[PDB]
Amino acid sequence: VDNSRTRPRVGHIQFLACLPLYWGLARTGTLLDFELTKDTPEKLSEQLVRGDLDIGPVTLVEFLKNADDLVAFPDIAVGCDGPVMSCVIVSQVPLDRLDGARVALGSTSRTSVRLAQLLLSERFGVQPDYYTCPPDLSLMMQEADAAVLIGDAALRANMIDGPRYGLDVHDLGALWKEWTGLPFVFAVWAARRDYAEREPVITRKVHEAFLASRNLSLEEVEKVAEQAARWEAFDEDTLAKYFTTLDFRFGAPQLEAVTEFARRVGPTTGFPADVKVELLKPLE
Amino acid sequence: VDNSRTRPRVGHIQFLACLPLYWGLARTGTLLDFELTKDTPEKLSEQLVRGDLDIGPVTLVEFLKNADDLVAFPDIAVGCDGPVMSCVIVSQVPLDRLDGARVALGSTSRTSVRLAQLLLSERFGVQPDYYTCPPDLSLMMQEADAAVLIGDAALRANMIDGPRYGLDVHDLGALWKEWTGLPFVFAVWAARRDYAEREPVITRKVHEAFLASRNLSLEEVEKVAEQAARWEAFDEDTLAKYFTTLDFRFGAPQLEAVTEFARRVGPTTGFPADVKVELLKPLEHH
Ligand SMILES: C=C(O[C@@H]1C=C(C(=O)O)C=C[C@H]1O)C(=O)O
Ligand SMILES: C=C(O[C@@H]1C=C(C(=O)O)C=C[C@H]1O)C(=O)O
Repeated sequence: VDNSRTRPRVGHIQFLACLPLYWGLARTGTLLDFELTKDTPEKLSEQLVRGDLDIGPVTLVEFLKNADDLVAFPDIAVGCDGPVMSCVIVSQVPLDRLDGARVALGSTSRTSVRLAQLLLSERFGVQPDYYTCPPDLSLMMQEADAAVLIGDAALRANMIDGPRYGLDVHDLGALWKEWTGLPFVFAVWAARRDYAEREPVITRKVHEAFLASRNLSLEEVEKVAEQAARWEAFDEDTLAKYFTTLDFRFGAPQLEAVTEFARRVGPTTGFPADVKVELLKPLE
Repeated sequence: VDNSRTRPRVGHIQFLACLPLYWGLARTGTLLDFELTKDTPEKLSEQLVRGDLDIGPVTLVEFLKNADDLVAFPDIAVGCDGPVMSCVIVSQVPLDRLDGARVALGSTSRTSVRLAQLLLSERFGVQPDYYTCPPDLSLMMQEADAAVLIGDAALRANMIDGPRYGLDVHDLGALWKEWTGLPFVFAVWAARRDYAEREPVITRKVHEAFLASRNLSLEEVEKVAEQAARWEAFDEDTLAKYFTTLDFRFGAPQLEAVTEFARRVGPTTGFPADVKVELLKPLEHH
């Protein structure tokens, strides 16, 4: 019987937001210590929660709903301080005209949808008739007055589709910053608690490899954008701006934002307003 | 509509035999120009043939059965010149006692099983009662006199299980070399013909990236083995020996071996004995 140690099963978001990180994981050879799974953020969160992955990215709302069973990695996340560029509301009308109007939500999102609902309700005071559908701006603009998008589709609406067709594109990160002054965190990295307790060293090494790969990707952001631009409708300058506008930090100022967002949406989303976020503790 | 160009869909064998190549694809950043799929060699061959992949590894028999629709990459393959270490016959008896005996074959193989049958029949003159079962050396040795294994399971039988339990392990690469003097090629890399003709430059760039990634993996074989040993029952020295015993070349001497193997098995395996292997042509420069 082969009872040798097994690589951690690690998730990775397929969107452009984590393409630089994938570059870093490959350049550092870290990928060869992982058994990697690429998918959308809602699927990767489902897999980690049910046990098909050991470590991976988790959209913030789903982490908070499972905070007792997950331990978040410090100092890396998918966030913003101001505009995030790839989490948007695309609207054919001013936001204050969306009361009772139909608004399409993308099923790939869990956190951005709730943030958009929080802003429209508590900041702008409109209660749209929401419905969820696959991310497809052209279809959404035919059936609804506004749509919430994330990932490459939102980035495409922001940088290309919106300007071409004269559609308003509201940046969810900017709207939150205007409303609260705070940065925002859309996804964190976490280990299953049972895996973190069974394999403390592998969990710590995976954490440190993510930080090393993240740091390298920010040093080589221009290389990453030049290569990625060859496969996208976005050009090199647009990708480099996107990669540098994203905020991958996860320290005290970012946890402050998570705390307040959880407090405002918890009682209407399925977790306590004062939910505890457990961070992976470093070695003494 | 997003009509931008799309990355080639590229397969990659999950076995240890192609782990150094995976290291090179990652270190060179080539992976970020691929949409990669990792799987077993028989699944990756099915996907490429049916159109779920554009470029990828193909076990030799399946390539030969689809040679009209595939274009093989020159100068890279999975092969040997002598022992391959990870394609074996594990037997409790001398091979010449296998006539009418039970021999278990692993369904993960297409080329190694036919090579083992060719050797047992045409070199040793025995006609075993073959049957297929999942790769499980302990189970196979309980129900049969011999078993054919590939991949990590065969390497495990060769380096660990065989010596521990006193079982003979015959290297299919060595047996072929003894019989013919020739090296052997178990798998090649190929593009779908329709993809190669639709995207000639992406195809060429994928080919060149594989050669660059292969070259780097042989330069850094010790690094690769040291890292991989932490996740395997094999130690660093065993993996480094394995990675350097494998032969990743695919030039004239290796095509000579493919030609002769195809001639001996073609008419009983599903392709002409003189099947034509089309290689990706290099660009002429004026
Ligand atoms: C920055 C982004 O935020 C995303 C928003 C998420 C959500 O709303 O559930 C999930 C993953 C994040 O990557 C993006 O998708 O580009
Ligand atoms: C070198 C090897 O040869 C393998 C043999 C093949 C087959 O028999 O179908 C397929 C892929 C090769 O990787 C190995 O198993 O490691």
